[PDB]
Amino acid sequence: QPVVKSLLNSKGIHYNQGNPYNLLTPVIEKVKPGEQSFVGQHAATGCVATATAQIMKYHNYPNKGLKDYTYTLSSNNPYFNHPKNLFAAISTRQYNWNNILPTYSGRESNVQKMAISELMADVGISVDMDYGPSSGSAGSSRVQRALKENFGYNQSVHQINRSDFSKQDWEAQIDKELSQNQPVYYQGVGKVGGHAFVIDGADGRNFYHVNWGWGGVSDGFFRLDALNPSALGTGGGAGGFNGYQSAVVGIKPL
Ligand SMILES: N#CCNC(=O)OCc1ccccc1
Repeated sequence: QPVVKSLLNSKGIHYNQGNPYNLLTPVIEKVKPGEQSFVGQHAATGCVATATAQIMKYHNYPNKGLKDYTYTLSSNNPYFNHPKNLFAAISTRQYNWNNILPTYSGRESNVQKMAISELMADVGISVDMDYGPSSGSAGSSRVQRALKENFGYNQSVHQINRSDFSKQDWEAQIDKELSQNQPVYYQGVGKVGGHAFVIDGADGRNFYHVNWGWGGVSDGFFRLDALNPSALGTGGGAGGFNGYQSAVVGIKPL
């Protein structure tokens, strides 16, 4: 395994799911029965959107969006009145990557905050985000489609599933991406839920650098069969995103 220092860290890229990343997600409309109110707050961007947006920032691509996207929220979503349709005019977008900064500390201009919030909202919509205080998407299968069809990334973009490869061949594909300076979209499920994140480095001893999309919290080196960030888990136990794993590789503009 080649040594590759964190690609996202090298470019200062650290996104999150709350403010100021979520200033253009849908505003929560309803209180879920038995839950405290999030009414009037913007929905989380979604880990799938945050992971994808960080990779998009790494490439500062696209210059221009290719195709709009529209979808309808599930009617069992308790945070919105139904039916609820969402729309992103991605075909009209000219993303200014000067204004979409690598990270946000709060002191940025409203133009800079709106720039990342627009990208976040576009990406979330393109992957049919189930918006809420937390926001969920199917992930990989929608991400690979969105990157090519809506945002114009190269046809090299595709999903790979962990179950389709030996451990060696799986990690070899991740290694190849990193060797070509291409961060990898990655997701998995376990006993602390499902999550999407970015693989962007390797330390030569079969650990990979992970950017979890929580603004930096828990970022570090992990084995791909022990993707277990300590930021999660109440009670003091173990848990990680080690099942139903998939990735989106070949992410590049040209
Ligand atoms: N944020 C948040 C919610 N999580 C999420 O959307 O994860 C996507 C996901 C789908 C299928 C398998 C593993 C992760």
